[PDB]
Amino acid sequence: HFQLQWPGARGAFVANDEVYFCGAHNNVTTNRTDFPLDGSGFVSIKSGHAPYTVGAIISLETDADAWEDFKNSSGGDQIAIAYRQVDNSGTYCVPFNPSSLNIAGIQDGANATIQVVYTGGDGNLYQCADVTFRTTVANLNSSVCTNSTH
Ligand SMILES: *[C@@H]1O[C@H](CO)[C@@H](O)[C@H](O)[C@H]1NC(C)=O
Ligand SMILES: *[C@@H]1O[C@H](CO)[C@@H](O)[C@H](O)[C@H]1NC(C)=O
Ligand SMILES: *[C@@H]1O[C@H](CO)[C@@H](O)[C@H](O)[C@H]1NC(C)=O
Ligand SMILES: *[C@@H]1O[C@H](CO)[C@@H](O)[C@H](O)[C@H]1NC(C)=O
Ligand SMILES: [Cu+2]
Repeated sequence: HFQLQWPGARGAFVANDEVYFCGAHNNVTTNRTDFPLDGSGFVSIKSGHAPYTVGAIISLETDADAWEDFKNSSGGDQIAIAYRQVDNSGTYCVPFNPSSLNIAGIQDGANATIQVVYTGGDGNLYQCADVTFRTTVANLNSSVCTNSTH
């Protein structure tokens, strides 16, 4: 199982609810995190076990409350973060530059939902972060952006 460190999840982490869409927080929230476009962006999670595979899909819908909001115009998932296998438990953090994606809608002031997709042997698990993309974000704390190793 995993928890978003940053940007923060829509709602409280409930382990048994991670099998549901957006961790059973299906409705979009208004308390969005500001997320920088200038390349200082990241996504940090915490996993209780390894190995696991993890990636992320994205919606540019303000009201992201269904799977279909995370599909592109050809009907596949809008992959914001490529799937990869992670071999260490604890913290795992990937740089994320929304600018790099091949999607109209990604600009300063734009709303999005990042849904992390995880499989570590105990289900297909999900958590969602509601963000607003900004040109820059000052005082963006990066301490949580480490990779634990053994
Ligand atoms: C947004 O507010 C909800 C409801 O109180 C809370 O559960 C969640 O942690 C908040 N999200 C962030 C990113 O602060
Ligand atoms: C972005 O989301 C906020 C809620 O936090 C909302 O007030 C605003 O209208 C949204 N932007 C658009 C263009 O829908
Ligand atoms: C939609 O996303 C899928 C990956 O899930 C990809 O095969 C397809 O090229 C994408 N469509 C685009 C980029 O318009
Ligand atoms: C964590 O590992 C991934 C590759 O698995 C890498 O992209 C990322 O930069 C690493 N994070 C840090 C903070 O080193
Ligand atoms: Cu688990």
